[PDB]
Amino acid sequence: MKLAPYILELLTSVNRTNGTADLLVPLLRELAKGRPVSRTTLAGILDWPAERVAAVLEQATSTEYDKDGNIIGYGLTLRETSYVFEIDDRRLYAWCALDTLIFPALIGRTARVSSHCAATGAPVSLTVSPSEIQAVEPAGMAVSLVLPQEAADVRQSFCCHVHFFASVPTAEDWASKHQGLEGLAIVSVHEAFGLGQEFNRHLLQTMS
Ligand SMILES: [Br-]
Repeated sequence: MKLAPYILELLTSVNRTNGTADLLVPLLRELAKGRPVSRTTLAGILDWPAERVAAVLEQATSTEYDKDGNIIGYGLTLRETSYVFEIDDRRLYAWCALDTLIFPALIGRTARVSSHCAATGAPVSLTVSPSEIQAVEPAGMAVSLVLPQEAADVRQSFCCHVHFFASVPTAEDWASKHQGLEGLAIVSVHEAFGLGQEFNRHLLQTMS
């Protein structure tokens, strides 16, 4: 399918205020270590003052913190979701299914991703590396996408409706009982991975 509208809304969702895109990759890399991330650690990596880190995170109202005030979630999260994202010996999570396909290239690590089919509950798993996917179980795994025309922030709609499914037919049957739901589309996990690659290409071009 034509993916430009999906890429565009994802990119528009991240380039909110200066620095969000600039802080995103180092933050994802730190969260991938599986422990809460301090503002000061981020500040050191970016060579920013910590108050500037706080100012950019202040814009990202959906950022998750723990009881210590340290960062535990931004796309990749330490709090349990339906999308398990394992790096090394550390079990992390993601906010939506497409996130799990995007983050490996950004963090530069291979992840073992698992979930359950949103329509049937069947376990699904795959290995996602920066450049390819493998061990796609079951092989016909699908992903749902939405295109809220128009939300500035696609986070809420994707959290709600961007899942893994055991197959394209199962996903399309699920999608059929979402009559009227805006820009709802089903793709294979291969097509979704391609979307993420193209998103990542654009995102990374916008960094210095
Ligand atoms: Br288009």
